Amino acid sequence: LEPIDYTTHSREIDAEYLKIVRGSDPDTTWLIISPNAKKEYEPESTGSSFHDFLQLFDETKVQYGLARVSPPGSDVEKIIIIGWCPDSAPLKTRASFAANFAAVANNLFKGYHVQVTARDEDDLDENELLMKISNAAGA
Repeated sequence: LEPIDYTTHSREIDAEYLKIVRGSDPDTTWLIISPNAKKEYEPESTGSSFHDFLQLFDETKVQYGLARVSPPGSDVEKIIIIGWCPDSAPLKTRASFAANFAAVANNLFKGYHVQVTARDEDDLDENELLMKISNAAGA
């Protein structure tokens, strides 16, 4: 199939990844990686607000998001990863999504507490996710 490439820009990716999973920078609590013109994945956007995160996915591309969140109700911070696979994304990339999301979860964005598959904004309702995060088990 069409394997994902997240090692070419591993430098840029890992830099944001560590910041987020460690919580070492309040300005950066989430990251979305998207494929460039050469089909290489690199950081597309980062931000501090989880609410902004959920609204920053591209409906024409398969992307992966990573966010460190603390649901209202506790001070525990947990990690959620999102496999964004919109209908409009290129056929071949959508067909390789299940395989590539698994790769991202096992090799790139390791240490997540919650894993979600999304296709559109309805799959990214903030309250629904804050609930999943709150009911999550260990990393």
